[PDB]
Formats: sequence, C-alpha cells, structure tokens
Amino acid sequence: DPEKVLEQAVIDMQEDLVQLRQAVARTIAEEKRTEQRLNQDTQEAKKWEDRAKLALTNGEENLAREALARKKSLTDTAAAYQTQLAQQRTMSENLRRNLAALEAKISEAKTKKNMLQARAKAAKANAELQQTLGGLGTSSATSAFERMENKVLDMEATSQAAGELAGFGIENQFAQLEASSGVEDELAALKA
Amino acid sequence: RNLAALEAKISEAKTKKNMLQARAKAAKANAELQQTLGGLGTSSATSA
Repeated sequence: DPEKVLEQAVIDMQEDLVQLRQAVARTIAEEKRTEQRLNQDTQEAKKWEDRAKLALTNGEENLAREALARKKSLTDTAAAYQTQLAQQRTMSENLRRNLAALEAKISEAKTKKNMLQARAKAAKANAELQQTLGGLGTSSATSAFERMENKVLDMEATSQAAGELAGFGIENQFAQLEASSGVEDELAALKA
Repeated sequence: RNLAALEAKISEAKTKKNMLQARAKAAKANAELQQTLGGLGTSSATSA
C-alpha cells in the first residue's frame, strides 16, 4: 500500500546516507594510505642515496650505481603513485558534493512526504465528516425516523378507526339519554 | 459551521422525537380506553 511504500522510501534514504558515509571512509582511507606511501617513498629515496654517496669514495664505486638504480626505479614508483593520488583527490571532492546533493534530496523528500501525508489525511477526514453530516440525495437516520413515524400515523389512523365504529351505534341510545337530560333542565326552570 | 449545523439538526431531531413518541403513546392509550369503555357493536360483559 502507498502509505507503507512511502515511509519505506524514507527508510531507504537513511540506509543510503549511511552507505555513502562509509564509502567516504573508503575513499579517505586511500587518501591517508597514499600519504603514508609518499612519506615512506621520499625517505627510501634519500636513504639509499646516502649509502651510495659514501660508497662513491669507499671501495666499490660500481655497487653504488646499483643502489642508485634501485633508488631511481623506486622514485618512478613514487611519481606513478603521485599520479594516482591526483585521481584520488579529485574523485574525493566529487564524492563530497554528491553526498551533500543527496542530503538535500533526502531532506526535501522527507519534509514534502510528511506534509503530503498530513494534508491528504486531513482532507479525507474533512470529506468523511461532510458526507456523514450531509446525506446529499438520501440520509438513513431520516428514513428510520420516517419508518416509526409511519407506525405513528398507522396507529393514529387505527385509533380514530376505533372512534369510526364507536360513534355509529350510539345515536339510537343517545336520543334516550337526551330525553333524560331535558328533565334536569326542566328542574332548573322550576327553581327559576 | 458544519458542527453547529449538525448540532442544530440533532437538537431538533431529539426534541421532535421525544414529543412524537409521547403524543403517539398518549393517543393510543386514549384509544384503548375508549374501545374498552365503549364495546361499539358488541360488549362481552353484557353477553356474560
């Protein structure tokens, strides 16, 4: 589901920056190591030259030229690794900007993601409320009210239906009552 | 405003509902009494 995928992408970015941080460690490891190499190399060059310089005056001259050839060969190795160092340096700062660029991407993606979810979730909640408030076209609570109101109207009808019979015998009987009723009215005329 | 509108709907629905039930229940009770009083057409106590 998109909710799950979306936060998963956030989680992925957290792994990514961690991977890039060690990758930084790997490149920097070679900067350190290649400093170490040049530092050694420059010593080695001097050292055997020093042996050779005494060897000029002392015993075998010829042997000193061998030591110098070894020295010089190694000097070439150092210069070759100086070439490699240049590649390291340039690549390193390229990687530094690439991390910063990714960090910007992540930062924006995360903030956008958060407000995207929030404003969407808020909107749907509002819509659910307006629907349930409104009942546009039809609203079931009124239909339930109506059902029991139909029963009221039925009972109302039925109640006056008992009245509909209740009247129609009585007129015979009532006439006898009214004769008696007139008598007490005649007693009032007597008292007057 | 939508809450206030609903609150009005609820308030009226409830008061209407209450008096609807009461007046209906009162009416049926009256009708039951008038029937049992009257025996219009026939009345079993007179038959006994």
